[PDB]
Amino acid sequence: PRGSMRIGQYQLRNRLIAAPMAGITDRPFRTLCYEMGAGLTVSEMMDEPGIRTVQIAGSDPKEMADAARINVESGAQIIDINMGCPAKKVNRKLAGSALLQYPDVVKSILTEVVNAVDVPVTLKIRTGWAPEHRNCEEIAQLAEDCGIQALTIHGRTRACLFNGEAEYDSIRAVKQKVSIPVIANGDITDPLKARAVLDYTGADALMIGRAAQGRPWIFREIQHYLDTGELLPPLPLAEVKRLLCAHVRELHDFYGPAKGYRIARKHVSWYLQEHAPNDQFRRTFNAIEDASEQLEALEAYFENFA
Ligand SMILES: Cc1cc2nc3c(=O)[nH]c(=O)nc-3n(C[C@H](O)[C@H](O)[C@H](O)COP(=O)(O)O)c2cc1C
Repeated sequence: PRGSMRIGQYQLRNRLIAAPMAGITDRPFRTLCYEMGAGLTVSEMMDEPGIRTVQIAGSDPKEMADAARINVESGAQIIDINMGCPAKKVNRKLAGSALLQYPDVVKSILTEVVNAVDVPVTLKIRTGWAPEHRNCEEIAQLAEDCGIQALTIHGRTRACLFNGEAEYDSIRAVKQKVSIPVIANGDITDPLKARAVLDYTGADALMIGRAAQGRPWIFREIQHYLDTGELLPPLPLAEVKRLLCAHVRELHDFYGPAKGYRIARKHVSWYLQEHAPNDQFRRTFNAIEDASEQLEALEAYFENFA
């Protein structure tokens, strides 16, 4: 790392960011990601792990600037701007990558949010609105001019949704044009892909989303390879059990055993969706309606491999 990764005055411990994911990234999950190797975790706008990064979404420059102010007063150290989501509505208005079609609304939101807070302001985007409309370099150059201190690019256009494959050509081109740190994002699913994307794009950091849902330990696995060129062995079934059971217990404190078992069901189904999707345990665990039974059924499944 050439002097590590830095967002303003903040130097990150590593070049691995846990992607913001509305509904998924709760305080328990983000904390688990950070404990598992994430250099930074991003949360939703209205006592967190590492540097407190809160992402704001919306379409009105003034409303955006207020959300930035309210969340900094609430403890946010870094404010991020969502200009990436492909079907995001905020206060009934089209936000996210919808904003990428209009560089004038982009210019206005970035200017207003940057001069509202005395905190580093970052931007999360997409290639453009459609494959014919990739304005990636334009939006990156403008973000830098508005005072943005880091830029994340998911390698898909708004139209792409979650289809096909992410591309790193746009990311590579932006990094060569812009002076601010660029974060590569989209389909970074293992350490080898991560190294390949970092090498091709020349990016300052990597952002991983969906691959952390059923494998939160992927952050240390990717960091280890980037650092040493050596792979960490797969986490044995006993260590997985310890981590998943310590997490479901934490999900029974936060929100209580009433709403908790419902969340622990979500977070366990992500692990199950990745390590055993067409399984007998998946259907039976989702049927459970008691918090103590969930922990009992969880250690029952992991003991069959012992
Ligand atoms: C369920 C879900 C929720 C998401 N929510 C947000 C969000 O609130 N803000 C945002 O910028 N991106 C959001 N994303 C985009 C992720 O950051 C996205 O997965 C990442 O940008 C690229 O894909 P990856 O998971 O392969 O890294 C979301 C994605 C998913 C699948």
